[PDB]
Amino acid sequence: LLRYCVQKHDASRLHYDFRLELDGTLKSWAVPKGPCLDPAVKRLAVQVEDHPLDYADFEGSIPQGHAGDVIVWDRGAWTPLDDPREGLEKGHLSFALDGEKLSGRWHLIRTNLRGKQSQWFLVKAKDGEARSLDRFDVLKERPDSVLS
Ligand SMILES: [Mn+2]
Ligand SMILES: [Y+3]
Ligand SMILES: [Y+3]
Repeated sequence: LLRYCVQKHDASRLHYDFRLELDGTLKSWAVPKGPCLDPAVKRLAVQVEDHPLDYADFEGSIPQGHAGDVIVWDRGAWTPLDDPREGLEKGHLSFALDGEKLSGRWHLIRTNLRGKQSQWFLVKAKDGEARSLDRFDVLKERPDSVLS
């Protein structure tokens, strides 16, 4: 019921935008190296600006001098296993994803370091959907848009 989406943003530096609907907006993290199904791998996820729910369906171009083009790399629904509001606040989200590419449980983990609160890490939870990185790299295996 709660919408999630991952956008592949080919800007100056390639990266993935990981979005989770909550309270009528999309909580968004910029994940430079993209999500990983390997529970042993920790991917940087820099918290960024909230985006409107309809942006989840956006494919196109962020104008030059402002930044490349964007596709919806994955989409579906997400479910928090623990209170999401208190989760973002305390700096830890335990949640499940139900989409095209990413599925199973995940963790968003924020650093405790003062002056670095935008620094999180996206880690795959050990479950049936977990896949070793050297056997299955979801970025390589499923590289294209789910809308076009
Ligand atoms: Mn971006
Ligand atoms: Y509180
Ligand atoms: Y399918």
